[PDB]
Amino acid sequence: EQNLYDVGPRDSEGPGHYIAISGNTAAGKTTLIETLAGSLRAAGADAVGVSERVFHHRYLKLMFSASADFAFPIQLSFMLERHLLLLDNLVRRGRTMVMERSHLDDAMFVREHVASGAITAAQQRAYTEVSGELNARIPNPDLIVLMNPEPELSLERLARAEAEGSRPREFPSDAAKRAWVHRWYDLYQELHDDYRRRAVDGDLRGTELLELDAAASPEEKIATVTARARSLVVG
Amino acid sequence: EQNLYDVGPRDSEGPGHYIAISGNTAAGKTTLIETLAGSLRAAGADAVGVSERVFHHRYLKLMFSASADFAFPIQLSFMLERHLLLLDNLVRRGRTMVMERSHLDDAMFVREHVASGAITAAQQRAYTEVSGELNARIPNPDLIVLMNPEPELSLERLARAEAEGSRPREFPSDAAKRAWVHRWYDLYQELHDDYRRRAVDGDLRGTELLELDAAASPEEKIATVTARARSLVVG
Ligand SMILES: Nc1ccn([C@@H]2S[C@H](CO)[C@@H](O)[C@H]2O)c(=O)n1
Ligand SMILES: Nc1ccn([C@@H]2S[C@H](CO)[C@@H](O)[C@H]2O)c(=O)n1
Repeated sequence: EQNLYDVGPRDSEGPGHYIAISGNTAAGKTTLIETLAGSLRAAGADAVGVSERVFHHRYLKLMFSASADFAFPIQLSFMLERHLLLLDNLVRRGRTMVMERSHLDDAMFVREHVASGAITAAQQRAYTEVSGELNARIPNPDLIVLMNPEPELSLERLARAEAEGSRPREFPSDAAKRAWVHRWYDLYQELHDDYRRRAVDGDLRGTELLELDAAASPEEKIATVTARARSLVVG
Repeated sequence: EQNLYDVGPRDSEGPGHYIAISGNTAAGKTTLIETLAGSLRAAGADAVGVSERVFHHRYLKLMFSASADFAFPIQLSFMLERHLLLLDNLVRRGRTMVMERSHLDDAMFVREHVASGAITAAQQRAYTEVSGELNARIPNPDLIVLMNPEPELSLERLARAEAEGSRPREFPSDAAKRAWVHRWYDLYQELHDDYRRRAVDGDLRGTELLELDAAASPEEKIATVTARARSLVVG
């Protein structure tokens, strides 16, 4: 439907535009992603919204129920599938991608599993060497939107989704779900501090970093993001 | 149908049995794989035959039409998807797997792309470090069957399959198809010499290496492989 896996020739030169949300969106931001992509299509871009549920491996549950065995290959899978989707749609085909998560944020999830002992130091070093080669072939996002919901909100949304059958219970216990969500939130607070430095005198000079007002209603929030993304659409 | 992606608990201890074909099966060996798996099910094993067409990424054609960009991530994908399939079905769930290709043979296909310049030396080093960590978690196959068809036969089978629509044209030209098939055949002749040494005083002590009589009819060939695989089935 979104033609994400078309190996035919480009039907346009250069890469498209790359917009990414960054935060602990453990319950997803699918309405925001899809609405934003739709607003870019209205402006005339070939725009696709890509939630993480496009990248979840069929074995996803095992990264949380059998972490010592599956967290390393499943983390490799997130990185790799995201890489290939961007390399084809954004770079090769010049499309506009609105991502729930950029290629810059996957390493944080490896760091979590390393601190728990599910991924070894040697596995992490191998991941880092492949990640460095892959990320060197993908442009930085053009617009990064920092949105880290608080863990209690993430968990309330997840609990409702699991109860209503709209997503499977992917964790092995209620406590494990809460603990991963809190660990990711804590890491994302540090990651976002890093982003504010990166954007000013690190490798994200050249990227627009957008921070929201957490007290702003949702409606002021999509409107703010939409305005900045529409600056990129070339008719 | 084959329940390859079941994240539920094991329904059996220890890993299952691991049988692999090794050779330039560019047109596939799907009848042999499926027949052999069926013979092991008859003997009472939970056996699955896995052809490479289970692992072909949706972007497969780009590794041959845009090799300089896609050969590295697509090779990572072959390794990773094969790893996860084995880690779940063979190791975690103790099933018996009859593979068209084992995890030991993927590195040869990276070597091909390195010699053509499609994969850089630095990309290959990163691949090798991840491959070493992944392969350390997968048992050696128990029975390896050397079958390297000659390139003219591979190409005759491929040409017929493409003409009849039973598989897409995955190469960008007739000449590129012939050249990859010949490069793989040549590498496999060297790989099979290596196997004969590995099995006797390298890391495949402990594995049964089966070599066929290339002059033997197909029927003597499935019968020979079936006899040796059935030595492994525990009722
Ligand atoms: N590299 C990654 C990216 C995402 N996730 C999980 S997958 C699930 C998305 O629906 C949600 O739990 C994310 O936090 C992950 O574990 N590792
Ligand atoms: N690591 C690998 C494994 C397999 N193949 C190709 S994929 C196709 C199978 O139908 C056939 O062409 C194989 O030779 C590959 O390129 N790299």
